[PDB]
Parts: sequence; structure tokens; C-alpha cells
Amino acid sequence: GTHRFVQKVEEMVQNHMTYSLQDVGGDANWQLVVEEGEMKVYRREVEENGIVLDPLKATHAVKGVTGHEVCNYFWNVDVRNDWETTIENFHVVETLADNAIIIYQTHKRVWPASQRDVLYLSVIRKIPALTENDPETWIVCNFSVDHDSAPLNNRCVRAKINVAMICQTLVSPPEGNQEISRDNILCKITYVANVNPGGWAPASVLRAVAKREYPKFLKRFTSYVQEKTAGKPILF
Ligand SMILES: CCCCCCCCCCCCCC(=O)N[C@@H](CO)C[C@@H](O)c1ccccc1
Repeated sequence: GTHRFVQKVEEMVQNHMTYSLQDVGGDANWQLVVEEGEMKVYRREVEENGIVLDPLKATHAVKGVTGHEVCNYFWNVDVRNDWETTIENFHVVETLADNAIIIYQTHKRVWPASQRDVLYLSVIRKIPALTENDPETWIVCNFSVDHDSAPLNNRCVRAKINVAMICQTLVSPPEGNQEISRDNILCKITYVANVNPGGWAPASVLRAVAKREYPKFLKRFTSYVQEKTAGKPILF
């Protein structure tokens, strides 16, 4: 890439590829707090100076869609309002490259506290597979940056985030005369969110809200991808 954020991008992608994919089922620092179908949501309870920082990690398996398609839909701001429910307003501050943009958005008051805004670079990347026996990996990384055109606000507390949707397509070609259809593909998703609320709020409530809102998002967003891609040619 040309843009000034290319080095930071690579470091964020690499951290997610090494630390975010790590299996969290047997990790006793993590707690499985939501299960429904193929979806599991885990959290690690962390606070600094009384501020709840709990890392969130979800895993999902979604039939009939690819990692490329799920990542495309997650990244593409032209469809954000089709699925996102926690945002009041957003706009693109800057386009850095064809796969990378900076976004400013304000969120609905889902917490018992001042309204939050966030200012993040959103980038979509493909990580090639080492062999044709393995899945290619598609990732969208959303991470807080600074921008002159979006300074701190009077009205909102500036949250900071480090989020990744990491997706891999598994395929199971059919036995004989049939061509591959969407019944033969499944997308494995890992979604990780590390959110700094930028100020204090009761932890009990913040945790209740995260337990509610992330599984809600994931079900609605993945369903939306399934609907919008149904009966379409598969994008690997
Ligand atoms: C910025 C803190 C204010 C929101 C408080 C938490 C609400 C839970 C949101 C669940 C849905 C996450 C959807 C999600 O991942 N959304 C994208 C696109 O809007 C931006 C994102 O990477 C993010 C993650 C987490 C918080 C805000 C924004």
C-alpha cells in the first residue's frame, strides 16, 4: 500500500492472525457466556482503573456463504444500515485506498452513561493460504486512529476499539455429477472486539449489554449475508 497507515495495518492484521485465532474453549481466563447453534460468545473479564475493558471473542459457522462475502458485507459501508443497529450517525472521514477507509460514528446510548463516539480505520485484507489444503483467510480490522477532521467532541466520550472479523471458507464438493452449490460451503468466523469505553460505567450493566448486543449483531449480520447472497454465484 501507499497510504500512511500501511505499517499499522500490517501489525494489526498480524497480531490478529497470531493472537486472535487462538482457541479459547479450554482457556480458563475466558468464559463462554452465550451459545446458540453454531454461535459461541466468550469474554475475559478485564478492568483498568475501574474501567471495564473485557475482551470479547465470538466464533460462528455459517452455511452457504464464503469468508470473502462475509468480510465484504462487514466492511462495505454502503450496506451498513441494512444490518447495524447500534449506531446513531456515521460518515467516512477519508478513503486511504480501495480496501481501507477511516470512519467516524456515534452510537446509540446503549450504556447508562454519556453517548460514545469512535473514529476508526477499517481495512479488508486477504491472507493467502500456505497450501491449497488450507483456507485463505479474509479479515476486516477496525481500529481507532486519529484524524484532524474529527477532533474530540463536547457531547461524546471518545471510545477506542480494536475489532477483527476473521473468516475462512470450508468447502465440501458434492460426490459426482453436480457442481458446487451453496449447500457445499460453510464459513468459519472468529470475531474479536476489544472496546475501551473511554470512561467509567457500572460494570454489571456494561457486561449485560455486551452479552445482549454482540450475539444480536452476529445473528442479524450473518443472516443478512445469507439472504443477500442466496442463489448467487459463489465468491471465494
Ligand atoms: C464505541 C462504543 C459504543 C458501543 C458500545 C458497545 C455496543 C456493542 C456493539 C455490538 C456490534 C458491533 C458491530 C461492529 O463490529 N460494527 C462495526 C461497524 O459499525 C464497527 C465496529 O467494529 C464496532 C465494534 C464494537 C463497538 C463499536 C463499533
